[PDB]
Parts: sequence; C-alpha cells; structure tokens
Amino acid sequence: SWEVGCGAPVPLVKCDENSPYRTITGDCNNRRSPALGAANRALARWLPAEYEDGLAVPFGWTQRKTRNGFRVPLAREVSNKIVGYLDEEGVLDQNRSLLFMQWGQIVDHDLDFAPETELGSSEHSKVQCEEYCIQGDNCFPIMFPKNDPKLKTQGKCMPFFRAGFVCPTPPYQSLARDQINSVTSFLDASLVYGSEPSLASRLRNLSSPLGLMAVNQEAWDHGLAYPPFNNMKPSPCEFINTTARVPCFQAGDSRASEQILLATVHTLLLREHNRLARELKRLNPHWDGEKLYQEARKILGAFIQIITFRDYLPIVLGSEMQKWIPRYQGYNNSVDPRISNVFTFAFRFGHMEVPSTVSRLDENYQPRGPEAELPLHTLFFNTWRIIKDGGIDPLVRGLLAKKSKLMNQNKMVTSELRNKLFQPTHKIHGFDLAAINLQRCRDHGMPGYNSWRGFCGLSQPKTLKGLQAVLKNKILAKKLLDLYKTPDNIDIWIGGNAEPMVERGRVGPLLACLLGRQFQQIRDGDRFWWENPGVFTEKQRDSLQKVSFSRLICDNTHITKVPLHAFQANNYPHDFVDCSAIDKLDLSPWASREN
Amino acid sequence: SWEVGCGAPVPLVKCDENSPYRTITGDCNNRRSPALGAANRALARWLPAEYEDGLAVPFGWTQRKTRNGFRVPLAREVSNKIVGYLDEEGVLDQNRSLLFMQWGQIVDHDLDFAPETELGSSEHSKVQCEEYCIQGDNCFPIMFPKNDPKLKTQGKCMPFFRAGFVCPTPPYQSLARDQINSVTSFLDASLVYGSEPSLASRLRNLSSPLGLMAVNQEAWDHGLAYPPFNNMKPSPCEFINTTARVPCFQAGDSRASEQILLATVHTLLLREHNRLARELKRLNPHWDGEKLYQEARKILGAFIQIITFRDYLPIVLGSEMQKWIPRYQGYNNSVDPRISNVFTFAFRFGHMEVPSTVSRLDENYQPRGPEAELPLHTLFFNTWRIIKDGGIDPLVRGLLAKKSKLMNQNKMVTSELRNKLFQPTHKIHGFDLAAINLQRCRDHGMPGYNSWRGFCGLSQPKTLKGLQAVLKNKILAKKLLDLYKTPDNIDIWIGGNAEPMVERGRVGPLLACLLGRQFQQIRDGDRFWWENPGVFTEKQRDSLQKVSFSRLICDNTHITKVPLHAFQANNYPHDFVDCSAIDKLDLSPWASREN
Ligand code: HEM
Ligand code: HEM
Ligand SMILES: *[C@@H]1O[C@H](CO)[C@@H](O[C@@H]2O[C@H](CO)[C@@H](O[C@H]3O[C@H](CO)[C@@H](O)[C@H](O)[C@@H]3O)[C@H](O)[C@H]2NC(C)=O)[C@H](O)[C@H]1NC(C)=O
Ligand SMILES: *[C@@H]1O[C@H](CO)[C@@H](O[C@@H]2O[C@H](CO)[C@@H](O[C@H]3O[C@H](CO)[C@@H](O)[C@H](O)[C@@H]3O)[C@H](O)[C@H]2NC(C)=O)[C@H](O)[C@H]1NC(C)=O
Ligand SMILES: *[C@@H]1O[C@H](CO)[C@@H](O[C@@H]2O[C@H](CO)[C@@H](O)[C@H](O)[C@H]2NC(C)=O)[C@H](O)[C@H]1NC(C)=O
Ligand SMILES: *[C@@H]1O[C@H](CO)[C@@H](O[C@@H]2O[C@H](CO)[C@@H](O)[C@H](O)[C@H]2NC(C)=O)[C@H](O)[C@H]1NC(C)=O
Ligand SMILES: *[C@@H]1O[C@H](CO)[C@@H](O[C@@H]2O[C@H](CO)[C@@H](O)[C@H](O)[C@H]2NC(C)=O)[C@H](O)[C@H]1NC(C)=O
Ligand SMILES: *[C@@H]1O[C@H](CO)[C@@H](O[C@@H]2O[C@H](CO)[C@@H](O)[C@H](O)[C@H]2NC(C)=O)[C@H](O)[C@H]1NC(C)=O
Ligand SMILES: *[C@@H]1O[C@H](CO)[C@@H](O)[C@H](O)[C@H]1NC(C)=O
Ligand SMILES: *[C@@H]1O[C@H](CO)[C@@H](O)[C@H](O)[C@H]1NC(C)=O
Ligand SMILES: [Ca+2]
Ligand SMILES: [Ca+2]
Repeated sequence: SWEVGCGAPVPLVKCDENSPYRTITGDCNNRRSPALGAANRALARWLPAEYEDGLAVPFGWTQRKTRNGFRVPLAREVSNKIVGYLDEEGVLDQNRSLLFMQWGQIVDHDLDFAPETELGSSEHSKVQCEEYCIQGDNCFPIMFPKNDPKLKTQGKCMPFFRAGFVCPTPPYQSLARDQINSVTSFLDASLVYGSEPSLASRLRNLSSPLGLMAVNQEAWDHGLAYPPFNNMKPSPCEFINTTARVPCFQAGDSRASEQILLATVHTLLLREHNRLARELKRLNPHWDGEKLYQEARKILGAFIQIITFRDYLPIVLGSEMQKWIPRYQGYNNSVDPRISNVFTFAFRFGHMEVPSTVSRLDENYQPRGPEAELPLHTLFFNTWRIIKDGGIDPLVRGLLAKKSKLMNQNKMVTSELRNKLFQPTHKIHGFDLAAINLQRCRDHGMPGYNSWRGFCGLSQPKTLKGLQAVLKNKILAKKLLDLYKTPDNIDIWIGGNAEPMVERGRVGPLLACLLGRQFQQIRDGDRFWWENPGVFTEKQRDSLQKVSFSRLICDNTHITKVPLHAFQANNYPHDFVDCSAIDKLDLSPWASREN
Repeated sequence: SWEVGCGAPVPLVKCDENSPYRTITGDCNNRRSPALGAANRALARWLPAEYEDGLAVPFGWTQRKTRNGFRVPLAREVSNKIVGYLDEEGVLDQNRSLLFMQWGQIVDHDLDFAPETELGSSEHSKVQCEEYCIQGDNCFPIMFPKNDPKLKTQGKCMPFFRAGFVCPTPPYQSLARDQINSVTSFLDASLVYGSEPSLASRLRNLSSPLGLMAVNQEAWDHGLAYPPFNNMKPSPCEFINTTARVPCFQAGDSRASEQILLATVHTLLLREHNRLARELKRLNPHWDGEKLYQEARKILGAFIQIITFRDYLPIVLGSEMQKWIPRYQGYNNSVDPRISNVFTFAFRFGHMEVPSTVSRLDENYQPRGPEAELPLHTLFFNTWRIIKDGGIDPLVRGLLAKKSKLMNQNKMVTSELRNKLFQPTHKIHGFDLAAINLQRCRDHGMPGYNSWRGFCGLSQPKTLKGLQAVLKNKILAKKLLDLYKTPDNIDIWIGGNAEPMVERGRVGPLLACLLGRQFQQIRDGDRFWWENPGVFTEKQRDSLQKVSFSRLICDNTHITKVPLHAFQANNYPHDFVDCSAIDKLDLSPWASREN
C-alpha cells in the first residue's frame, strides 16, 4: 500500500520542454518523473530509517531506552574520548594541497543541505534550549559528560536543533521521518546560481542587457569583484569584528561565509561567470542577456563536473574508482539521481582534513607580515579579513602552496573545529563539530556501522577482536566499544572514518562505497551531464577537456606562477610555472553564425 | 461545567480532618473538595476568557488584528488622556482617614497574588525587554505614545512581563489560559503567617516554647518588635539608599515592604501575635509552644475578618451591602470560595485612593520634623525611614489623623503612581501603575466592560449618548471612546472605575457588584469563618465582638490618644480619646482548666 502520509510546499514548475537549459529549482531533468532530483524534497533512503520509537525520535532521547540493549554514549564523550588530539606536529597530508579540502566542501555544498529548524525569528523557545538545556520538541541538546572542561566555562550543554523534515516541521507525525534537501542533487553549480528562482534573480545584474551576476558596488580587489553583501541585519559576519562592520557575502548558497577560504572560491566562481558572459557577448554580439546568462551557467557547470570527476574524485576513492564509477556510457533515464541521507554523513570525512591554521602568502609565496598565519578558529564567518586585508589573492596562494591535514586514527578533528566552532545563531566560539556530526546522525535516523558495512558487502564484525581486524588497530578498536559496547551501535560518521584508508585514496572501504555509488548516480542520471550527446557539441566538448582549476586562478586574480596539478603537494620555486604554460578554454566554438 | 484539568506542581497534603486549626496552605478547608480555595491554584473564572487568538495572546499585542473591528488603545495613551491630573488640591476625601486606604491594601494582599513570570537566573532576556522593547512570549511591552514626556527621558517603552499561568511556567498549548493565585483565598491573615509549609515555619521563632513569630535581632523600636530583614542580595530596600543600607522586611507575604505605610501595619500585625501568644501563655501555663501559634493565629485571623466586614466593607459598598452581602446564615459548603480573576482588577479601585504625600506626626499630632511631609514616590520600598528615621509611631499617628484620596472622575491616579512608580526588579523611578493595570487586563484575558455590566444585570450602553447617561459626565464619555471607539472595548478596570459612586459608599454600581459577590463568597464558603459554630465558643465570640483597630494601635505602640472610629475623618484632638476609653478584648474565655 501507499500510506503516503502528507505533501509539500514546493515551487511548482511546468518544465519548458525542448530547452537546452537547466532549471533553477532542478525540475525536469527527468521526463518521466520531473520533481525527481529537485530541491526541497526529502533526502532518499537506501536503508530503512532507524529511530527509537521506530518512527521519529532519535536514539539517545529517552535515556531510559536503549538500542540493541545498550545506552548510546553521549555525543560529546565520543568526541573527547576518541576524536580529539593536542599536538599538531606533523599531522599534515603530504601529497594534498589545501585546495584538496576546499574543493571538497564546495562539491558537498552543491549537492546537499538539510535546513535546521527554527521557527522563531522574534522567539524564546529558541532560548529554552540555549539557556536551560531542556529536551522537548525540536530542541535536542548535546549534554556534557563529567569533568568536561567546557563545564566550568560555557554551561551544561550545547544548544542543538533537529533538521527539518518533509511536510511542515512544526507539531510532526504519521510515517517514518525523512529530512529535506533544500538544494539540487546535480553537479550544476547551484551554489553559484541558487536553488529557488526567487533568489536566482536577486543574484543578477538585470539592468545591463548583457547577462551578469550581481556584484558588490562598495568593495573592491584590484579592480576585481567580490560577491554582493548580504542584506538582512543581525548577520554574524558583522558580530565577529563589531568595529570593522563588514557583513557576509551573499551567494546562490547560504553557507558561503562559514570560513574565509570558502568565501574565497565563491569569488572565483562568481568571477568566472563574468569573464565568460562578457567574452561570449563580444563573440556573439547579437546574443541577448538571458541567452548569455545561461550559456555561461552551462559552461560553468560543465566545469564543476570535470574538475570534480577528473581531478578530484580519483584521488579520494583512489584505487576504488574503476570499481564504482565505471567509464561513462550515456543517459540512463532510469537511475535515482537523488542524494541518499547517508551520503550527507559519508561526505563529512573532509571534516577530518581541515588544518588548524590558514596562512596568507605574499607575491613570492612568502609568509607576509606579522599576522599572515591565523588560527582556523578566528576565521568562521569572517569577511573583513578579506575586504580589509589584502583581498583574496594572498588566500588563494595559501590554498595552492600550503597542505591539508591528513586523517590519522589518533588525530581525527582539530580542536579549532572540535572546541571553538562558531554557530551563526549563537555568540560563543565554543561549539563542537564532531559532537554535532554525531547527534545529527541520530537525528536523521541512520542505521549503524554494521548495517552499512552490510549494504556494501564487507564483514559485519561483532567481536572486539573482530573490530580490530577491520580497523587494524587495537586501542582504537577498544576505546571505541568501551563506549558503544558492540559494533552494531557505532555511529556511521565515526565508525566509517575509523577505518584505514584504501590504497592511494583518502577514505576507507565503506566510505569509498557510499561515495562511489552516490557520485555515479548523479552522473549517470543527469540528463545534462556534459559528455551526454546533445548537451554540448563535439567541438564544444573538445575545448572543455582543457579546463583546469589552475587556469581558473590565472584568469581571475593577479597570481602569475601556478601549479599544473593544483590538487597535489607543491613546494614554491619548482613546481610552479608562469600561467602561459597552461591551457586556456577556447570559447571559439560557441560562436554562432547567422546565415 | 463539571470536567477535568492540568494538575501542575502543588504542595500535596493529607487532611487531618479534626484539627481545630486552619492549614497554612489553605488546603482541606472544604471537605468534599480539598483544594478549593488553596494557594497556587489558578483563579476562579466567572466569564469566558477573551484573548485575541481565543487562547493566550493579549488584545493589543498583534499590531493588526482588532477587537470587535477596532484597534485597542495603547496602555499608556489611556493614562495620559484620562487617568492623570496635575493639581493635587482639593482631591482629599473629607470623611475617610488615610487608614481606610491602607486597610484596603491589606485585605487585598490576604486574598490574591498573580506572580508575574519569569526570572531567568542570569538572563539575557530581561535585557531584551528593558532596552530594545521587543515583543516576545514573556515580554509584552508598554509602548510610549507620540509626544509623550517619558520619550525624551526614559526611552521607548517600559518593561512588562505577562503573569504566571498554570500548567507550565515556561512555553506551550491546548486550553484557555488562566493565572495563578499564590495566596490562600480565605480571609485568614496569611500575609502574616505565609502560604507555604516551609516559609510558614522559618517565619517563626522555634528557638523557644513560647510559640512566637521570629523578630529582628539587629534593630528595635523603643523596646518593641520589628519584622526580620530579608536575606536576598540585590535587595530593592538597600538600593534606595546605599548609605543607610537597610534591607527589606521579611513577612508572611512578599509585597510587605512596597511602601512605608504597608510595611507599617505589617508590624502592628506581627506584634499583635507575639502579644497573644505571650498573653495566652500566662493564662494557660501548660500549653504548647505549638498550641500557642494557631490559638493565637486563630485569634488573629478572626480579628482581620471582623474589621473587614464590620467597619470596612460597610463603608466601601455603602447602600449596596445589604443587596449583595446578606446576614450570615451559616456555612454554605456548596459555595466556591476561590477568588475570581476579575476581583483582582475590581479591587484595584483602591489605587485611586492613594494621596500624593505621606506624613509623619509628633506626639501632639503636629508635623514632626524639618521633613515631616514626604512625597510618596520616595517611599516605595523604603525601610530606613522607619528603622532609622523615627519608628512606626510617627507613621501610625499619620494614618489615624490624615485623609485618603477621594476618587474623582477627573483626578484618577496620583502622579507619584502614574509617572514615578518604583518596581523592585528595575532601577529607575519612572513606571506607571495605571498603564500596568490596563496592560495587565489584556494579559489576564479580561472580558470587555459591557460584558460585565451585563453579568451584573445592568444597562449596556452602545452609543456615546449611551455612555454619558451612566457616567453622568459627557466630556469623559467622549474622551473614553474617542479612544475605545466602542463601549464594548473599554478595559474593565477603568470603565469600572469610571462610573460615579454609589450612596454612602466608595465604588460605582458595577464594582459594587463584583466586590460584593466576591466577599460574600469567601465568607459563606470558609468552614472556619468565625461566626460559624464550632470554630469559636459562644463566650469566645462575645469577646471578639469588641476587637477594634484603635485597640490594636494601643496594645502595640506608645500612642495613648486614638479615635473610636479609626476609619473615618478624625481631627485632633476632639475626635481622639485616651486608650483607656476603648475596650480591651478579654482573653479570659480562652482559659482552659485541667479536669
Ligand atoms: C568550518 C567548516 C568546514 C571547514 C573547516 C567544513 C568543511 C567541509 C568539507 C571539506 C566537506 C566535504 C568535502 C564538508 C561536508 C559537509 N559539511 Fe562541513 N564544514 C564546516 C562547518 C559546518 C557546519 C556548522 C555544518 C552543519 C552541521 C550540521 O549538521 O548541523 C557543516 C555541515 C556539512 C555538511 C551537511 C550538508 C547538509 O546535509 O546540509 C556536509 C556534507 N559544516 N564540510
Ligand atoms: C504602591 C502601591 C500602593 C500604595 C500606594 C497600592 C495600593 C493598593 C490598595 C489601597 C488596594 C485596595 C484597596 C490595592 C489593590 C491592589 N493592588 Fe495595589 N498598590 C501599589 C502598587 C501595586 C503594583 C505594582 C501592583 C501590581 C500591578 C500589576 O497588575 O502588575 C499592585 C496590584 C494590586 C492588585 C492586584 C492583585 C493581583 O491580582 O495580583 C490589587 C487588588 N499594586 N492596591
Ligand atoms: C577589527 O577589524 C579591523 C578592520 O577594520 C582591524 O583593524 C586593523 O588591524 C590593525 C590593528 O592592529 C591595523 O592593520 C595592520 O596590522 C599589521 C601589523 O600588525 C600590518 O601588517 C597590516 O598591513 C595592517 O596595516 C589597522 O590599523 C587596523 N585598522 C583599524 C581601522 O583598526 C582590527 O584588527 C580588528 N579588531 C579586532 C579585535 O578584531
Ligand atoms: C541616605 O540615608 C541616610 C540615612 O541612613 C540619610 O542620612 C541621614 O540624614 C542626615 C545626613 O545627611 C542626618 O540627619 C541630620 O542630622 C543632624 C540632626 O540631628 C543635622 O544637623 C544634619 O544636617 C542632618 O540633616 C542623619 O543622621 C543621616 N542618617 C544617617 C544614618 O547617617 C541620607 O539623607 C540618605 N540619602 C538620600 C539621597 O536619600
Ligand atoms: C601524489 O599524487 C599524484 C596524483 O595522483 C600522484 O601522481 C599520479 O600517479 C598516478 C599513478 O600512481 C598516475 O596515474 C598519474 O600520472 C599521476 N597524476 C599526476 C597528476 O601526477 C603521485 O604519484 C603522488 N606522489 C607520491 C610521492 O606518491
Ligand atoms: C552592472 O553592470 C554594469 C555594466 O558594466 C556596471 O556598470 C559599470 O560599472 C563599472 C565599475 O563599477 C564602471 O567602471 C562603468 O562605468 C559602468 N559601466 C557603465 C556602462 O555604466 C554595474 O556596476 C553593474 N552593477 C552590478 C550590481 O553588478
Ligand atoms: C463619614 O462617613 C460615615 C459612613 O458613611 C458616616 O457614618 C454615618 O453617619 C451618619 C450621620 O451623619 C449616620 O447615618 C450613621 O449613624 C453613621 N454610620 C456609621 C457607620 O458611622 C459618618 O457619620 C460620616 N461623617 C458624618 C459627620 O456623618
Ligand atoms: C526567640 O524567643 C526567645 C524566648 O524569649 C527570645 O529569648 C529572650 O530574648 C529576650 C529579648 O531579647 C532576652 O532578654 C532574653 O535573655 C532571652 N531569653 C532566652 C531564654 O533566650 C529570643 O530573643 C527570640 N529570638 C528571636 C529571633 O525571636
Ligand atoms: C541503465 O539501465 C539500462 C536498462 O536496464 C541498462 O542497460 C543498464 O544497466 C544501465 N546503463 C548504464 C550505462 O548504466
Ligand atoms: C447555598 O448556596 C447555594 C449555591 O449557590 C444556593 O442554592 C443557596 O443560595 C444557598 N442556600 C441557602 C439555604 O442559603
Ligand atoms: Ca546542485
Ligand atoms: Ca488568605
């Protein structure tokens, strides 16, 4: 039967039909099922939801209940007992640029986003959670264990809310809970253009009839632009440095400002749009604005798919790609292009690759000034360090020359992320990303480590001597279940990352499986995948295989010497070459001849 | 309506059932229904709650919904246009002592306390209501009209927190909201003995046999008692004058020290008890420390009741007393003894009987001192002016010799109360009792004015020519609805207080009703009312029939000249006689004898 409980707000689009262009909402990619893969629809489930009341309450809610006959360890304890580490000494991946984790957070962002629930924009229930730590309704506090340093400093807990679900979000019911994905499952640069038409036009210079993205009129970077400042007052980017008074940037996506390096690449993508539109305009003079805006948007998306599948995914899945992402072979009209719930917890591995400091290099890539080397922690929702401090050129260099953190079984998440996190809703710099990642698993109802090791075809260990075989490490295998008590209860985020990394990759057996599949599907089920016949022509493609992130730099900044392979470890004199040694993306084929 | 309801936090006890003594909590009075009339229950309702969303948002909080098709007047605006005046001359009630005014406030405090809501305990939210004046779930501001003084001087609005409701304290749903009465509904002098098991005890000197209430050990008044100071740091009493640094008095009821005059009678009471206990002890040598309290505590309540129904009510109601309060025909157990909500707004008529200043007289009832007449406003929460500047003797001569404030359709409430009211919570001296009152009606869900004229079975005016016939004042009737636009929307408090006084009484036909009905009720449903058989003996009564407030003054102060009728006007020295001229209350009939 179909006890299809309740429905949906949803921008209802009617498709065009023959149009050679992508819709904003994400609809119509599919002819037999339109809304399949669009924004604001429940995340998909590869495996049945696992809640305490089997229907919607998270494990670790009604203390006096267990799973599989045990008490689920507090989120914050899992973090301390197993996730943290004090000494940053030589904890850096050595064949991976910082760019390697920045491009990650970007592709993640183009694929998913489960809105937190906040009804409340005047509200004090908003406060019964930050100030009293009382579980009830959407408030699901992250309690602290004994002798947790935070206790003498911030309170009894860390405010935390449940992720919105389909249908409303308020007085919730009926069938097994499924949370929403407010973005589009396609690598369609929807972080640059948006997911709701309403906002996709706000982003637009629509007074000049030459298709351009709206840009800042009050701030500059050597005659180069920054995204437009966001409207809404009580923005956090202002709070950080009350004096400076420079707000967050506004982009197709709403997380663009979390950290100064994220904002930076958001600027390159915004910038590449314009070089492309202007260019096309000059070549196809008769072309009209709307035509420019989308031929550009199309060029750009092709870009995010080629960098992502040619340069980025090989080196994550490593030797497990050929196995999961077979070589492309046409639109498989019948493949779920949607993002599964788990994916959004399996692609969080990146969290473990964020270094504890971001540095600014000066034209010869030398640490510039008295404060070129800052703490990751003083960079969340920070834009003034950009507007009022050298622009983003010195930051882009950092990304090219400095390396990312390497996932170490006994150095998982830097404290800058596990102890001093800034949440846009709050005032302190004392939240924890690891703990959040852990309850958030429970909020969404994920099944356990074993039920997932299963989904992939790997042994489901039960003996502590068994966990050791997989994790290839005793003391980790031990600390782990002195907490969970059984392999069947370990949270996927942690349980997955605990595994050693596959050959020449950056994630193990289970993560490789969950990512591999997901990615293949949004690539085989996307009607606009660039390589699929019709979306572009033989000659347009030929020109597209020559793009590179290195080239992206050369055309939108004043950097001059850059690496051929922006994603691997590169020292400054040798591994760098002046831009004229690198391919250019010939937009000639885009030329349209009249008669 | 015979149905179920929210059974929230209430001290639970077991009815002994044959104890000749009232419980402190008020519980067990009623045999068939225990709770009835108990403290911390929430207020009898005589009419439907009227709220804007039919459940809990005050009328006039959502800035666009109406009442009966019309916008509700700002709380403060009514106060400026109607309630206030600038000449305090000729405003004195020629035939009513200041004491009149004062006994009314004692009888009220014995009957009802609706706690306003929250505190927080280190809160960022008390701050969001006294700075930005932002509306929000517990904070319902009082906004300042345009062209109002307070604007230039205090700010945008003055703080106001809705009053406590019954299932919760914090935030939620389903039934018409009701406020809590934290004091026993019977006239049992519990402003003295308290309404809580735990406080009730602490308030007594258990370090002796003698069964007495504990007195202050740091300061005495000419060899006489004072109540003990209150622990509470961030005390209002000390803030007034830091140099003096004299804390608030601790009494059976919180408000005990809002003003020098109230805190005063609060001592005569306290002293009355210790006397009785002491006295009883010698006539009954073998009694118990414990038997001493409540034989006295019984003697005391009975005292309140008498003065209230016998010298006091007969002059508030006047020719409407027989109509509502017939002669006692004994305990009618089928009568709801609880205080209705409206009573708590009907009784505030006394807010308009407070004169502009408070005096201090020398033993010849001559102004005593360089600063005898003190403007009222510098007396809210004042204690040092007692303990340190004179004693209570000078004040009590004040009450007996000075006059109250006559209610006058033109001068409603003193400016010492309209503009300069002090609240314990906050710092400045610029609040408005009148505006609090009006705001407070909408908070308590008070049905409109007409909905009450009807309830008492009186003409309901619809037109302006209609409202003039009742108020017997054209101009007023006009000012009133140039603001309310319709008789239906006039806030009870004012509308009630607007009607011209009844014969030989001090309230209009409406209030006469409300107040008459309420009082009769707490008297006919109180199993312990004194005239009731069993409660006190035939002889015991015959001796209680002579208690007088003049005698109270005598036995417990060093005043020797007092009037027979302490409630009306009395000029010195013709209306004053020697304390030897007034009766004494013989306790000989309380003499128990062995076999
Ligand atoms: C600071 C934060 C980052 C940089 C130090 C960072 C980085 C990444 C990378 C590199 C990712 C994948 C390659 C990635 C995936 C996802 N993140 Fe994370 N992130 C920072 C801070 C946050 C915060 C706060 C959140 C919200 C967490 C919550 O669940 O409440 C966050 C989330 C995510 C996320 C969820 C997307 C979604 O489903 O809505 C990823 C897939 N990041 N991040
Ligand atoms: C100062 C205050 C007084 C002295 C000038 C004063 C006096 C009286 C008298 C004489 C009353 C009866 C004849 C009387 C009744 C009630 N009051 Fe009032 N009062 C002073 C100050 C206040 C403040 C502040 C309040 C709270 C107002 C609010 O609505 O928030 C107050 C209340 C009341 C009240 C309500 C009891 C209740 O239902 O909770 C009376 C019946 N007074 N007062
Ligand atoms: C708040 O944001 C301010 C930006 O508007 C920032 O002010 C600037 O920072 C420093 C003050 O210490 C000065 O800048 C110089 O600092 C180093 C030397 O330490 C130089 O190498 C740099 O080139 C740079 O010129 C600026 O004078 C100052 N500007 C202003 C207006 O103060 C503050 O640092 C921020 N304050 C906080 C607490 O975050
Ligand atoms: C703060 O409270 C003080 C009382 O605790 C009060 O001071 C009192 O008033 C004056 C001191 O200024 C003294 O009274 C008079 O004393 C002799 C008469 O005997 C006169 O010659 C003096 O000039 C003075 O007028 C009291 O002794 C003094 N009380 C105490 C305990 O010191 C202040 O007036 C109060 N301040 C405010 C702002 O209210
Ligand atoms: C660092 O990573 C690079 C990137 O993969 C490695 O070079 C690749 O090596 C594989 C075979 O192992 C080849 O398919 C490619 O020709 C190489 N790609 C690039 C971009 O160079 C390199 O071997 C790694 N460095 C070390 C020391 O292992
Ligand atoms: C929209 O596009 C127009 C066209 O370029 C922008 O106007 C130019 O702005 C630059 C720098 O701000 C000036 O040097 C030129 O003089 C302007 N050109 C013309 C023809 O007026 C405009 O700034 C853009 N606005 C937004 C919000 O992006
Ligand atoms: C002041 O008010 C009281 C009560 O209203 C008056 O009391 C009545 O006075 C008249 C004499 O004029 C008689 O009807 C009664 O004997 C009194 N009853 C009471 C309870 O006192 C009082 O007398 C008024 N002042 C004057 C001079 O009448
Ligand atoms: C509690 O009651 C006792 C019993 O009388 C009080 O004790 C006497 O207090 C007087 C007055 O200060 C002293 O002169 C006596 O010396 C005390 N006698 C005894 C046996 O203690 C006591 O002061 C009272 N305390 C309180 C706080 O009320
Ligand atoms: C797509 O589905 C078809 C239909 O069953 C099948 O030929 C094949 O498994 C899929 N093709 C690709 C390229 O994935
Ligand atoms: C007792 O109260 C009941 C209920 O209000 C009422 O019927 C009647 O007035 C009273 N009975 C007598 C005999 O007075
Ligand atoms: Ca997308
Ligand atoms: Ca009482």
